[PDB]
Amino acid sequence: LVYDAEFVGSEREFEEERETFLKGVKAYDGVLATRYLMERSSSAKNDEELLELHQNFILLTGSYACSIDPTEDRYQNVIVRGVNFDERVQRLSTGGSPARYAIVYRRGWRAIAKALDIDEEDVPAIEVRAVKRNPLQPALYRILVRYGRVDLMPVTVDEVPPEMAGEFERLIERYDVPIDEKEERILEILRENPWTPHDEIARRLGLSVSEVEGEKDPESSGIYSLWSRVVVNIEYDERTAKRHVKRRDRLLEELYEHLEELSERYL
Repeated sequence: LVYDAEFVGSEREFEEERETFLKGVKAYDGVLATRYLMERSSSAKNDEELLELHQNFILLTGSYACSIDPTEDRYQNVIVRGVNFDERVQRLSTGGSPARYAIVYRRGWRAIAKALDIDEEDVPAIEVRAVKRNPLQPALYRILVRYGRVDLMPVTVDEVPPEMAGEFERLIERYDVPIDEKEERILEILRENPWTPHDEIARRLGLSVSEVEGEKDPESSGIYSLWSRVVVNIEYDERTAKRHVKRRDRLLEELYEHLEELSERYL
C-alpha cells in the first residue's frame, strides 16, 4: 500500500503546485482546528459561529484542491494504496487530472505531497470528504474537486448557491441529463437528506458503497457519476474562477485571524 507520484511539469509549475498545495494544507488545518473547538466548547451561539468558520475552511480547502494540477499533466504514476490512478483516469470517458482524482480519496494527499517534496512528517494533509458539516451537497463537492471546477466551488458560506446544497436537485434538473433507476433510488434518499452518508445509502438499498458511488465519470452508475454528468455540462467560467483564485488568499488570512481570536479566547 504505497503512496507515490512523479512530478512531470516544469520547474515553474513545480513551485506553483507547491504554493497551491501548501495553502490547501493551511485551509485544511483550519477545518481541523475548528472541528476541535466545536467538540471542546459548549454554548448555543458559540456553535453557530464555529460551524460557519469551519464550513468556510471546507470551501477554501475545496477551492485550493480544485486548483491542483490545472493543466492536468504535472503528475504521473499517482498511486494511492498501490492503485495507479493515471491508468484509471486515462480510461475514463472524460479523462482528467489523476492528482485531483487522488485527492478526493482518504489520504490521497500523501501521493501528491511525495511528488511535491513536501515532508510527510508535518502531516501536510488536505481532505475534501466532509459529509455532515459540508456546506455543499457532499458528493457534488467531491466531483467539483475531481473536475478542478474552481469556477464553481464557492469560497464563502454566504455565497453557496442553494442549488449546490439543500436544493441540489435544481442543479440536476437544469441539465436534462439521463438518470437510471439505481441513481433515481439514491436521489430519493438524498432528497430526503442530501447529507445522508454513503454507507447509509448502501445499507438502505442493499448495495455496497462503491455501487452507490460509481465512477467519477458521466458513463458509470452512481451519485458520483450523475454529478459528473451534470458538472461536465456547466461551462467553465474563467472570470469567476479568477475572482475566487485572487480573493481566497485574503479570505484564508481573514479566517486565520478569526480562528486565532477564537483560539486564545477558548484554549
